[PDB]
Amino acid sequence: MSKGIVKWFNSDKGFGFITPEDGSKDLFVHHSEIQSGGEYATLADGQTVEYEVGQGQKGPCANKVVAV
Repeated sequence: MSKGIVKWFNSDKGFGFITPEDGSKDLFVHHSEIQSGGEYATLADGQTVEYEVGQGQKGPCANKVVAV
């Protein structure tokens, strides 16, 4: 449901940081955590994606990354 804009995505590192649309603090996003039928999905700096915020011990994370 929720969706924001990726501050920067680096597949080489295997992770990136996203900037919440609502203005919330950046959330950790991993390449392997993406959820899409296609295997050619790519991400970069400013890439718009859809994600769910789920609290964690270190803090909330973003899962089910869908390219849009």
